[PDB]
Amino acid sequence: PVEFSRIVRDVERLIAVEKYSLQGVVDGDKLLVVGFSEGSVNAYLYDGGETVKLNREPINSVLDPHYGVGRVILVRDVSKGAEQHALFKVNTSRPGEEQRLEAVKPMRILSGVDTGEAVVFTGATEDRVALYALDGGLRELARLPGFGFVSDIRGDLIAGLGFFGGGRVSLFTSNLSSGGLRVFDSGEGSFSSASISPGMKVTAGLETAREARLVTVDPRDGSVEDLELPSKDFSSYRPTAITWLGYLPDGRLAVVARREGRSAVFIDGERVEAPQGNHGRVVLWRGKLVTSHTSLSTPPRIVSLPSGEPLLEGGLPEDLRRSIAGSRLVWVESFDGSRVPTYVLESGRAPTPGPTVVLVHGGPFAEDSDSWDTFAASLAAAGFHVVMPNYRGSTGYGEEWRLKIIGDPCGGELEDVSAAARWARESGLASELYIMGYSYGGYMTLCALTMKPGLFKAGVAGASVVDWEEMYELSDAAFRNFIEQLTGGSREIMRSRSPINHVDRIKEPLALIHPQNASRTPLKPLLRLMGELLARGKTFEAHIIPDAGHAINTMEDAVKILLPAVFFLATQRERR
Amino acid sequence: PVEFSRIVRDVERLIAVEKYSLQGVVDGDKLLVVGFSEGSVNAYLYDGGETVKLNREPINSVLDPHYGVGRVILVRDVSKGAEQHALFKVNTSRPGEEQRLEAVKPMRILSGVDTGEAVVFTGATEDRVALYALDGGGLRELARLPGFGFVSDIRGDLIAGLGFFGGGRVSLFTSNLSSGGLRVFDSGEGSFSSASISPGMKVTAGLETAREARLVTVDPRDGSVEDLELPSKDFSSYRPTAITWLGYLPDGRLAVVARREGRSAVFIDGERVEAPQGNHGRVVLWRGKLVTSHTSLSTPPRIVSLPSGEPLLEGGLPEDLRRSIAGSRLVWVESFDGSRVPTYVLESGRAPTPGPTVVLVHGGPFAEDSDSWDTFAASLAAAGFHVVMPNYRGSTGYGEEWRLKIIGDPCGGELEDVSAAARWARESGLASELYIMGYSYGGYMTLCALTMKPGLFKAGVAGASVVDWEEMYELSDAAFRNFIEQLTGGSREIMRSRSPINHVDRIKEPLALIHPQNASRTPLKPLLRLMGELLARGKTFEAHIIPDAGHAINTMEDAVKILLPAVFFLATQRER
Ligand SMILES: [Cl-]
Repeated sequence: PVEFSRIVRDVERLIAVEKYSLQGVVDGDKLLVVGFSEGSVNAYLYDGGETVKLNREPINSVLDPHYGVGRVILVRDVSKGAEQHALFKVNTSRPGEEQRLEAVKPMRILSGVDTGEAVVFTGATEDRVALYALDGGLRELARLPGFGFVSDIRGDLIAGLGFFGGGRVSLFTSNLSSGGLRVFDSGEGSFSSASISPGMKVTAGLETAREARLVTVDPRDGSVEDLELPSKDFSSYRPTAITWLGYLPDGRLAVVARREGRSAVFIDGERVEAPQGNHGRVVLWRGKLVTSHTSLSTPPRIVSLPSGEPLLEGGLPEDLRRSIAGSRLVWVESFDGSRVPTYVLESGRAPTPGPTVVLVHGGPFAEDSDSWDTFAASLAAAGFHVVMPNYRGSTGYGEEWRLKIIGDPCGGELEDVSAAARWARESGLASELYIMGYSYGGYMTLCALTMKPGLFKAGVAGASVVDWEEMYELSDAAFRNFIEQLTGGSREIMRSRSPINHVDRIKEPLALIHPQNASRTPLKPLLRLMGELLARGKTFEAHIIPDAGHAINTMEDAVKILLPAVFFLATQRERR
Repeated sequence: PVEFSRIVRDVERLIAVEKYSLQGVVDGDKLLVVGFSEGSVNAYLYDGGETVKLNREPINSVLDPHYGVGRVILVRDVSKGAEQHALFKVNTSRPGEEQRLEAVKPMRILSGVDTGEAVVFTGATEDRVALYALDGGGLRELARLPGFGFVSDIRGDLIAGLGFFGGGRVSLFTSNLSSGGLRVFDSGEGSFSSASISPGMKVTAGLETAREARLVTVDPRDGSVEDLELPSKDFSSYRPTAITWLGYLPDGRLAVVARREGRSAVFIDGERVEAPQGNHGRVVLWRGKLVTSHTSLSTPPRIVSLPSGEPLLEGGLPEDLRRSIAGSRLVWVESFDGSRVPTYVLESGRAPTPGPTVVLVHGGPFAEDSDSWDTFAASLAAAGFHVVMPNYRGSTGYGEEWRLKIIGDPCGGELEDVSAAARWARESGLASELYIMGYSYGGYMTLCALTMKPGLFKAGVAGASVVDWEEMYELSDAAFRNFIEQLTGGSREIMRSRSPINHVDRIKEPLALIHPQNASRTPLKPLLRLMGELLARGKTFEAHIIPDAGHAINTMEDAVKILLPAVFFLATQRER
């Protein structure tokens, strides 16, 4: 008999843990860290093993400080839950006292750095996106041709990143005193990060269709060339993504790069030991390195390097923490000999072999990595091993692997998902196999239960795609484009790869979780799918909920969209 | 912000409390009680202080013992909840040791009584219902019955019982233990409800009518009936409408438990004995004193000593939860036509006065809200809601006239009654906000109220609701179709105009639908169409469609499926 209250209690703890993020170093060597709990945000000083809350009421975020500045600039929603924001200054010697910056009209704050003498940010208004600087008074440094974000300032030079068309992130620069704008593209791909050398070049991370590298950009003559670093651990790591980079007050370049779902920290190209997982920015604090850290078993936290010992971390009970027994990355051989990179979270509450869920990510253009995942942790806590396959279409493994999905939905990617199920059983992890996913994952659950009955014992399909053909006609102009690219632009492909048209072949119980009022995950198709299931003798359950929303941060969100899935699987587990 | 885990925890305690029932006196003057917890049944000797568990693995029930027998006959499902039972003997001197009564083929055991020497019972096989006897000489069919039948008492060779032998009433039957046969008597006034055999070997039965109930003696030889005069007149003055149970105690005095207006009363030889307010079960003489079982809207079933009302056996609820369910009373609500609607109220110790109140409408419609333990009402009170339970016209328990007013007027008079109770809630100063919630005919009432009377309730929960009468006929079985034509007068104008699917436009409040996926008498197709109408007409709702909803809530799983969605939804509306 399922332990309903124990599951709810555990899920709540998992939702409620403080998660931390690192923002910089202010005042007299204090960490500026942001703390989240159920997506309520607050800003804190950390030094000498104590914290002090900077804000009063919750905020949205904080603008990046230069090292040492004696104030923090809070960013907060003007009306309740809206896209509009106000800016509020807090002196780090007077924590809790907020002065609104009346010179900023309410607007959508996109990014910002505070030099201590000027606050430079990007915002979007009814009509436009701009680069502002505030001190003098307010000032428009440049109108931007699209959403854009400030990466760093040094002296007068300002460096940033922008979605200015072409399908790729451009680098831009401005000047603090003379304003103006200058945009740099890379044919190869996208700029992902930027910081300004002491020699007044812009060091940037360039992601490509294969591997990432560091370029140097001379802002005055437009010239680019590759940056060679004294130590070569960085080029030898062969990264596919560059999360963040920045020059430290001593002059050294800190870089955090990624490969295969995890990241690594470099200083002037030299690797520095960090706990396994994913990292955020790196700062120099009291002479040592500090960074944030997350993983499939660790909510986001602030650790020191290279000991990896935490400074600030959320609390979980030890049984519950033991229930998440370890995660490895494994490469699963699929139908065509391609290897599917797949994260596995083993559960401390299941035997080996034991109950396993293939938890299929959404998108499809997204990535299962070694980062904290509420769903995965909740399943582990409920006695399920969790298998997370990066099916073709996923991001994080190069452009080639992402593009194989184009024109073959419910084709190659499904074989990948399937290959992971099979690997689960054959390695002797899995005794029983279940499938569960939201968005494109829901679609995969529906495809698997129709195109491959007998593989999974039951499935959970949330926010699933049901019929591609129908979904176009009841869709907006932008999403419609998306659907035609993904389907090659053919009715035979949209019809044959929609699982509503294959409902007859189902032989396993299905759980449907769906929003009642999302325009891009529409209800009318689901109604029809339920009609087909009823009319054809198939057994299922359904939960239709308003304001499903985007992600899960609060316990309410979990009760609506996560607990039905976990309860259904726990119940099926006793039907063996 | 809703306290989800506190609700789940409270509800689980409420589902899990041992609920007691009294069966008889066995052994050396020990009580035989059966205990229910999470739909698990066990049998116990109580003899002052500690209980002793007679069975091993759970059971389904026990057959009724004569005073003093030194054994107990357990009845248990032989298969996985098929209605296939075997009988098991336990000597009272040696609890936990079972001997299976192998002479009896597995069959549906409907009832039994054990004299110490013979075990006499009825059961239902593939083809028939019979009356069996089992002694040292083997098993014998005494009589095959014309319908479902139940043994009530034995004395010497004379067996009395009760049976659904047609004519839309319950008949009295007798047999002989030695020579079998069958005799069947019935009344043009109504139904027999209970039987016991007098010292002189006449059958005393309780006869329920279109109005008031009375005690009769039947001479099983002439078929001659007459009224039983008792020596105290309390019983006739009490003017009962139902007789739950009656029995002759070892001293020859007649105990009778009788009901009027949602509550019952104990009588010994006509004389009323003081008892805790609510409803009571059988009555016995234990160690020279009176003992009976007791339940109310604020007390789970328990064993109590009379006349003090001190509890002998009773389940522990924690103190906070205990206080949340703060007392019930009965009130008479004036309705649209001057008729008074008898209405139970359970106030919450977690609500102010005035405060959030749910009008919790009973199913049926031929059923009754009495002062008896109700998991739904108790959960709502635990979650901070006052609960109003109105016996709308159509209800049973208040005479045949009040039950028949619903015939040909669904979503008519009865709805005004439900509505009247809402209004009384506010006007008396109980309610600050009003909600409606019901299952079966109660779901229909929620749907009717939200369409025919928007602005009255702030939100509603409609579970297992009737949606469209017209459609429900065409997809219903022969017996249920009859029911629908009676209830609707046999007119298409009435079936169409009183189905709330046809009035979906007038809804202005949030609706929660809970519904089974695979119940043939609460079919899904209509609900799917109702959702279509709500989507297509801008209306906001949630829905939960669950397989195997089943009939009642006994296990925590049942509550998770069908109760928690309601409570959670109502708690959320209470903040918005
Ligand atoms: Cl804190």
